[PDB]
Amino acid sequence: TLALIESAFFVVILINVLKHHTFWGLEVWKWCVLVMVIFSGMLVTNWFMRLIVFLIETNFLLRRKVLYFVHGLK
Repeated sequence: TLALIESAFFVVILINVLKHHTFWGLEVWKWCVLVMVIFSGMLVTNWFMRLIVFLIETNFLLRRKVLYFVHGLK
């Protein structure tokens, strides 16, 4: 799907001469890294949320209301 293609592209995306290039008065490598981080922020947040949900499931907490609120506000 569209999400899978974006995730694969981000994974694929993730040399002194190459980094020496300057764009708009800034390092080309730094700009590319920032762009990749911005693009993959959604995937990183989704992975973190999944990990948190998995940890909570294995946790000793058993409050249905608290669990429901956490699921809603995740």
